[PDB]
Amino acid sequence: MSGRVGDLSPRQKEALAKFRENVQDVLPALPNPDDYFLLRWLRARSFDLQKSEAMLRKHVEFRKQKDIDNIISWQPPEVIQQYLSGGMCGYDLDGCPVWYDIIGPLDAKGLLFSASKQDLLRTKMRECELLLQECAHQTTKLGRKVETITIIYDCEGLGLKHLWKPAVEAYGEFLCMFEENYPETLKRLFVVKAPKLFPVAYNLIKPFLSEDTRKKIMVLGANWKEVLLKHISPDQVPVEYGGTMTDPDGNPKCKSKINYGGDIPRKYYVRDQVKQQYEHSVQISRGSSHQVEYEILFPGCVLRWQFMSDGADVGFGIFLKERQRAGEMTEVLPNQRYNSHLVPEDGTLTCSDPGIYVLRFDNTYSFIHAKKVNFTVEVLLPDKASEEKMKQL
Ligand SMILES: CCCCCCCCCCCCCCCC(=O)O
Repeated sequence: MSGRVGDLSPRQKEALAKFRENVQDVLPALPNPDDYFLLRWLRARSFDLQKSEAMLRKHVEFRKQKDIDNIISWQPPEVIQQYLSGGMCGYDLDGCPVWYDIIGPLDAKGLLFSASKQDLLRTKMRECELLLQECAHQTTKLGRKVETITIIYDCEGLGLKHLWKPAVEAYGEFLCMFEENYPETLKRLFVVKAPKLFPVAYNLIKPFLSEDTRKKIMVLGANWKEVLLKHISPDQVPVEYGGTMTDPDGNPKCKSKINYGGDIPRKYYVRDQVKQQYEHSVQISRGSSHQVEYEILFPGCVLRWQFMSDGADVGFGIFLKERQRAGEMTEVLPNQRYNSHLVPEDGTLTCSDPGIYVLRFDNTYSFIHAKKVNFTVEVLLPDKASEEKMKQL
């Protein structure tokens, strides 16, 4: 059996009936606690009554604290409405709403510098409620239950700038929220136009995804447009993605439904940086330097770092190798001075050649003494399975 309405084993039916009795006290506060609704929670925890109940009660508490009942009427900040990419557009062959995620032109720094992380997360919650509401409308129009969504995840333009830690963490917060509050809602997710950086980028959010979500992700190759047309009718897919749908004015991208992001104009900023902490701190003497070592053995790794200096700029460069002078080592990222005391510095480097990498903070050119440098560095690894897919497609 599949644990779905109309296909329950006697044990699952008994569990469903018991589950309803056990959570009776919170059902009135729910929009429509039918059997489909309850079974999403049971399936998400393999019909373990205790875990399923804990999951649903936590969701109920979440709805209360986030005022989900009124979130659709809540209007997100102007900068978010204008620049947060993505959009609901069309229905798949089964009648399920399709959601488009446009990663490339998303300006995470711009959004985080112009709005609170709370409003960003709330906007995402709202999109989820808008999608569920669309499912409810499709259920009425099609005369049958529609409760899942199809996602087209456009990774064209995915680059190193998207690995910026604060953005990834915020996104991770959304994903955990989605996994805990909208179980059994994702039907299928098509990753299209995934670039070379995909395996590393995916490995960053993979920890936030449930096994059920991971199994629904399909990384598509060169024939992605044809694959989409096997699940979605051509008139329901924008011209931009291989279909025939366009905006009334003839735009192939259907911008009336899909937001394509873009960099946020400086006039919207309310800050030039987000609050930041570092895992390490060193005091560098005048005319001296400090070396930080990381062994990179696996190819395809990416070094990601963030650092700030106190009161004065500092030099920074990355080398490949015991304490050697910069000149004795191989220069991978040319040493340069950064005003990391004015604006926090962050960066990434793709590590092609394995070896011992040395990030070197340089103060050899200065008399300013005891410069305090705060930094955080990580070696980002590629998701093995994803690496293999990139070789196939
Ligand atoms: C419903 C959401 C499912 C999640 C699907 C994730 C598919 C892989 C996404 C990799 C994204 C790369 C990281 C981008 C981080 C950012 O937003 O800046």
